[PDB]
Amino acid sequence: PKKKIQLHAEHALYDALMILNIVKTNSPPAEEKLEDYAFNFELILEEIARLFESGDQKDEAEKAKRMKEWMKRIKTTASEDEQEEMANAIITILQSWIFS
Repeated sequence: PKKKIQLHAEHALYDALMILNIVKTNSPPAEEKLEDYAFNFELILEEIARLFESGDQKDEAEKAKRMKEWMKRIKTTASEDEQEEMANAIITILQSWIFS
């Protein structure tokens, strides 16, 4: 399922990057879209976790579950600094899945 995971990770990275751009900007309309990007991201990461679970990469599946919880923090409670830190952590992991 590596090819499937790579494709899901690319689309999840698109969501995460748009969210990071929203976090770093003060745009009244762009704050409404953050929840939509976040929910889409959570759906993708749940599927990535299952694909890892279907294989023998339990640690990677646990990473995917945590990233889903981080995005829940990003879209609800988190401060701008906390949002960016979690967004960057997410982006780093997705890049590792995409390029290796």
